[PDB]
Amino acid sequence: DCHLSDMLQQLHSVNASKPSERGLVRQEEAEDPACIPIFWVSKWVDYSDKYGLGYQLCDNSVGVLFNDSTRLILYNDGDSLQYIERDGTESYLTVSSHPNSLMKKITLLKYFRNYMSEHLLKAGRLPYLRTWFRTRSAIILHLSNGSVQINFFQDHTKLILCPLMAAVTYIDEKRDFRTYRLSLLEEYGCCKELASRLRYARTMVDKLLSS
Repeated sequence: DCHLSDMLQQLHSVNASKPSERGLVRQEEAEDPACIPIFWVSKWVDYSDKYGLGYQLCDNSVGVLFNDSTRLILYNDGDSLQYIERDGTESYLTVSSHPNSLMKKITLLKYFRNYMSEHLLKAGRLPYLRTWFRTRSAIILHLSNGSVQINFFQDHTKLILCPLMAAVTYIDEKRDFRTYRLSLLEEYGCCKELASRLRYARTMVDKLLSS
C-alpha cells in the first residue's frame, strides 16, 4: 500500500508533464545527491519454478523469497539471519547456531549466494524482497522499504524508484548512476530514454499495487 500508492502518484505526475517533449531539456539540473539510494538489488537468480527468487543487495547481503512466500536474509557478516514469516513477522538467528527448522532454507540460500558470487556481475533497517515479477522486457523488484527497482533486459538499463524522496536513480548502459528528483524532471525535462522508462514504470507500479 502506502509507499507504492505514493510512487504511483509521483509517476503519474512526472509522466503527465511529458518531460521529453520539450525543446529545452536540462536534465542535469534535475539531479539530486541528497536522494542517492542506500540499497538496491545488485544480482538476482530466478529459480521460481522450484525454489524461489534469490538476490543480493548492494551491501553484499543476500536474500531468497521462497515459493511458500517466506523470506530468509543473510547479512553481509556471513552468519546473521533474518527470517520473515508468511505474516511479515521477523525473527533473527544465526547460521552457526544450526537452527533445526531452517537448515534446508539456509542450504538453498547458500547455494544461491555462491552461484551469484561465482557467476553474476554486480549491477553497480536492511530491506527484503517483498514482491517481484517479470515481463518479456523487465524484472520488477519491490523492496520492503518502499523502493521499486526495474531492470530492463535488452540494454541492461535500470531504474531505482524511491517514494520516500520522490526520486529515481537511472543506471544507464555503462553502469553510471544518476539520481533525479521527480518534481525537478517535471520542470527541466529529460531524454526520451528516461521518459519512456518512467512510462513503463508507472504501468509496473500499477500492477504491483493491484496484485
